[PDB]
Formats: sequence, structure tokens, C-alpha cells
Amino acid sequence: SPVAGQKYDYILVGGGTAACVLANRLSADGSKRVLVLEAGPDNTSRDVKIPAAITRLFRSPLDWNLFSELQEQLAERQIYMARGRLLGGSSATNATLYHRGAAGDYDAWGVEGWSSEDVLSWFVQAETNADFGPGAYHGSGGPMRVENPRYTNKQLHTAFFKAAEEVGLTPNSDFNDWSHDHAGYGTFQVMQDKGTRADMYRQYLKPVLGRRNLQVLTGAAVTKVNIDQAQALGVEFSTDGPTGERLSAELAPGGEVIMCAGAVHTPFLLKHSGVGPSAELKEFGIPVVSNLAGVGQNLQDQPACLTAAPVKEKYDGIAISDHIYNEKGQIRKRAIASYLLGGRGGLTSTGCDRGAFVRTAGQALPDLQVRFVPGMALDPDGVSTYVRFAKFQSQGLKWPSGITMQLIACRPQSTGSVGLKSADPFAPPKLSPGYLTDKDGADLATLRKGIHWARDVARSSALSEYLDGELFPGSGVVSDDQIDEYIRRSIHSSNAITGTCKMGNAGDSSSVVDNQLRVHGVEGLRVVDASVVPKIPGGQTGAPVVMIAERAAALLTGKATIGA
Ligand SMILES: Cc1cc2nc3c(=O)[nH]c(=O)nc-3n(C[C@H](O)[C@H](O)[C@H](O)COP(=O)(O)OP(=O)(O)OC[C@H]3O[C@@H](n4cnc5c(N)ncnc54)[C@H](O)[C@@H]3O)c2cc1C
Ligand SMILES: CCCCCCCCCCCCCCCCCC(=O)O
Ligand SMILES: CCCCCCCCCCCCCCCCC
Repeated sequence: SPVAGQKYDYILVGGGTAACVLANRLSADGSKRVLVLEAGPDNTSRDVKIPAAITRLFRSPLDWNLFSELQEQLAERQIYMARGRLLGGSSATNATLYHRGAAGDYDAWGVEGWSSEDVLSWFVQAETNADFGPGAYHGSGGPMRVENPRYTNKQLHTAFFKAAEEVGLTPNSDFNDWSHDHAGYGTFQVMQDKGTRADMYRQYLKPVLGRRNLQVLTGAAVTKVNIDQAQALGVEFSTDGPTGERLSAELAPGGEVIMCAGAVHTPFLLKHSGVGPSAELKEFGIPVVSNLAGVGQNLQDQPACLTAAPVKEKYDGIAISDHIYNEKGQIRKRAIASYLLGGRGGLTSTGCDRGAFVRTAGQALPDLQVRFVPGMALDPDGVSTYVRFAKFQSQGLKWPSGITMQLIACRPQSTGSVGLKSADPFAPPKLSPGYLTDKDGADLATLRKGIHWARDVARSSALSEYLDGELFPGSGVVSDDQIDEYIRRSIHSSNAITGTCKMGNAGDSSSVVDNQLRVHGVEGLRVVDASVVPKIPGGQTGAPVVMIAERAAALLTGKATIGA
């Protein structure tokens, strides 16, 4: 009905991070008709604009509310896996940390045309940085906005840095400068524009919505790609949930469907379209169009656990919880004024934007990311404690002042999977993060050693000044076995999720797409989202997604080639 009688040069399945970049670059010259189908609503929420309102976005109507299958290795728990559901996707709901990982992360992909030297100019093209001028590693002029965080906790941020120096870690002045080693302590840059979230809807899509050749539908759930026998024809979707009429948007001759539904929903939708392991499709009576074993395999996510400690009574009130709430759970006037007057102060913080990358045991690249928060977790699950913090508003209670260190396995060895639980394309996917399943126990050892590192930092003179005991994991958790059980019971997502539609070289039979991002065995079908990442880089995954989307757009518009 909104597509009746229309023919599209490009149909984007999803209106998230990658889709926003592609909708912008593909519609640019006026010659191509682009459709974007997003299941979620328009991006208008003030909870998206204000970085600290990340707390409110978890388990909200702007999230998919996904839970994993029971995880026998994690004390028989389902794991919550946050995912954005609105224009901008997970860029509209993420912690805004700007990370590329190390050059060695892209070289480890072993994909022709996607080496560290190949990708660097695509990160640089995307970037405008408030704190780094143009150079080998930074651009000026791209649509992204990156800056140093405009909240600083004067006591606790500097005490973390001095504590890290004291235990023997060195400062890293730029975690995205590939000329120096990734390890070290310091400040994470953020995808913000003077303290407001600079998500890919705001930076790429919203400024071009006036273009005649670009049509964006929200509340549009894709149910499958229509494939002829194997040639993509377009896509089926409902604008009215499960009971809605299945509409079909149709490709023009020479047109392409681009999958932009992310590392959870892209392999889910491929499987519903007959692209996936034939046994999984047959289970639910889906005809096999392309028997690709790797669809939904190779799920990489970075698992987390945390430590937390209160400050001494004399330091009551110095935490970011004290900067955002008064002692009855009212948003502080000073925080609202600082945010509106100059884009500064606690409401500009997602909390976890200072930290470190650490080698626990002489690895080629750091295995551990630490995120320091100048506020105290009240749950060993940091995502649950952010939900608690949002729900705390107006309860008339005082959040106790302290700190948290979140420990992340940033280059994990474990893998999981996404598949089907049902023939219904509106049902949730069958999701397994597979945390701590790697044969050598390397991911558990990383997090155990992370806990030891966080305790070494909290014990240093610099932080000892402020701290008064330890809340998590606490005095009952000391031996290796006690720590390992604490990790099993508290492990949560740091919200990466990549690699479920892996790009590969010629002759890599685990791959779903080639180095041109084309799905094996289907014409006119590509994947441009985190699904394609062969091996997860260290650090958060949003900037690498934007880099892939920029380079894919340059490929599709004929401004660049891949391989030569
Ligand atoms: C809570 C959280 C915290 C994070 N923290 C950070 C961080 O600090 N920094 C960082 O760089 N990265 C972070 N990440 C990761 C980063 O945001 C993602 O890796 C990145 O945004 C993924 O982009 P994408 O295009 O692959 O997918 P998404 O941005 O998730 O886009 C997928 C889109 O597809 C839509 N969709 C799904 N199914 C359908 C369907 N059937 N029909 C139509 N549309 C559909 C979704 O609603 C969504 O809008 C975070 C992620 C989250 C969720
Ligand atoms: C932990 C809770 C997070 C708090 C987030 C909400 C704070 C509300 C402050 C009062 C409203 C702020 C003014 C409106 C600004 C809207 C955002 C923007 O347009 O940049
Ligand atoms: C966005 C401002 C939040 C302040 C919250 C105070 C409590 C601190 C808890 C940190 C929790 C663990 C690490 C971060 C989890 C990130 C989702």
C-alpha cells in the first residue's frame, strides 16, 4: 500500500546503524530509489537524546527485550541481550563509546581487501572529532561526531588513573591510534555532539529525509526476502504486526536487497527466506534457497562481570549517582542546567567511558577491557543495575556513593548462535550467546584475572584513599572456584554481538558473504551490518559497523573497489 506500484533500486531491511549510513549515501546522487523498512518507531524520544537516559532504554518499548535460551554453563540462566528497536537501531540505545580496536584485529580477519591498511581510510572518512585534529588516525569532516566525554568526576576518575598507574599499567592517550599498542588506561571518546547522543539517525538519516528518492517506513516488520528460482525480488513485510496484510516491496531491474537488521535479526530473516543450514530450515518447513552452514553461527559477544565498592562516609556525595539524583531520587537541578546550558555534567555520561585494555597473560592483543564507573552497582549484573537506577527516580531513597569496575572479555574465544524456535517470523529468535564455552576456558580465565586486576586497583593507595570495603563480589568470593561461580551467576552482555553472517575469502566454506558483502548463492542480496564481521575487534562494535557501511556504500555507488 505505501509501496503499491513502486520499484526500488535498493531496499534496506532494518533502519539501524548501517541502514542510516546506506540510506544517506545511496540516495545522494538522486538517480536511485531507496526504501528503508524499520520495525520500530521514529527516533523522537528524549530518552535517546540524553546519554544518561540509557538507563531508561534497557527493557523498554524502544528495545527488542530479547532473552537467550537457558545457558547450562551460566548456572542455568537466560541472558538478557539488549538491542535497539527504532530508526538508528542500537546506535540510538548504545553507551556511545567510540572504539575501532587495533590494526591486528582487521589483519586477523584474513579477508582480501579488508586488511588494517584497507579499512583505516573508511574510519577516517566517517569521523569529525572535537579533540583530535586531522592525521593518520583521525578525520575532520565526516558525519559522525566524536568527542571527549563532557562529564568528569574530579575525585574518582583521577583516582582510577593513579590506581591503574600504581599497579603498573601505562596511559593510552588514544585507543584508536594504531601506531601505538592498544593496552593502557585512559578516557574513551564518545559518539556525542556537545553531550547529546550523536546516533546514526541524527548524523546520517535525519538530515536527508527531504530527498524525493528516499522513502522510510517505520512500524514495518520484514517477514522475509522474496527470492525467485536464485534472484532477490524484494521483500515481504507487515505494517500492522502479526495480523497485518503481508505487503511486498519490489526491486527495479538491477536492484538489490541489503540486509541491515543486525547480527541478531539478519541471520534470523535470512533463515526465514531459505538462506541458512538446510536442517534448520527443514525443521520449520522453509524451502532451502541457499544451504549456508554459517548463517547464525560464529556469534561473538563480549561478556562482562563487575566489582563494586562504597566510598568512606566522609566522601558521601562525590559519585555520579549523587550528580544525577539528590537523596530522595529527584533529578538534580544542577545536572539539568549543565546539560541544557553547555552540554556538560552528569546527564552527558553513559557512566562507563573511562577504563583500560589489559593483557592478563602475555597475549598478542589485550584480552580484557575494564570500564570504570564513578558510581556503585547495587546488582552484580550491571545492565540490571542500570534498569534499577532508571526505576530509582522519585522513590525517596539515597543511592549509596561508590565505584564499579566492569570487566569485559573484549577478544573472546567463545562463540554462540542465532536460529529459529518457530515458523512464525514475528516470534523471537532462538538466541545463545555461548559465553564461557571455549575449549581452553580462556574467557572464564580472562574474567577471573579481571576480578584480580580490579581488586589490585581498588587496593592501591590512590583508590584506598576513597574506598571503604567491597560490595561485589564481596568477602565470600576469594578462591578461584568462588570467583568462577560468581562469574557464572552474574555474567551479562557488554552488548557487542557480531559475526552471524561472516564475510570470507574465496574457499572459506563457513562464510555467508564474500568480500563484496554478497550472500553466497543469491543474486541481488547483500549484508551490511555487524553480522559480516569475521572476528570481533577489541572494544565496542558501533564504529566498525559505520566503517563497513561507508565502504559498502562506496562499493555500490562505484566510487571504490574492494580487492586489486
Ligand atoms: C545497549 C547497547 C550498548 C552498546 N554500547 C556500545 C558502545 O558504547 N559503543 C559502540 O560503538 N557500540 C555499542 N554497542 C553496539 C553497537 O550499537 C552495535 O554493534 C551497532 O549499533 C550495530 O549496528 P547494526 O546496523 O548491525 O544493527 P542495529 O543498529 O541493531 O540495527 C538493526 C535494525 O534492524 C531492525 N529490525 C530488526 N528486525 C527487523 C525486521 N524484521 N524488520 C525490520 N526492521 C527490523 C531493528 O529494529 C534495528 O533498528 C551497544 C549496543 C547496545 C544494544
Ligand atoms: C538516570 C535518569 C536519566 C535522566 C534523563 C532524563 C533527565 C530529565 C531532565 C529534564 C529534561 C531535560 C530537558 C529536555 C532536553 C531533551 C533532550 C534534548 O533535546 O537534548
Ligand atoms: C548513566 C549514568 C549511570 C549511573 C549509574 C550508577 C551505578 C553504576 C553502575 C555501573 C554498572 C556496571 C557497569 C556498567 C554497566 C553498563 C550497562
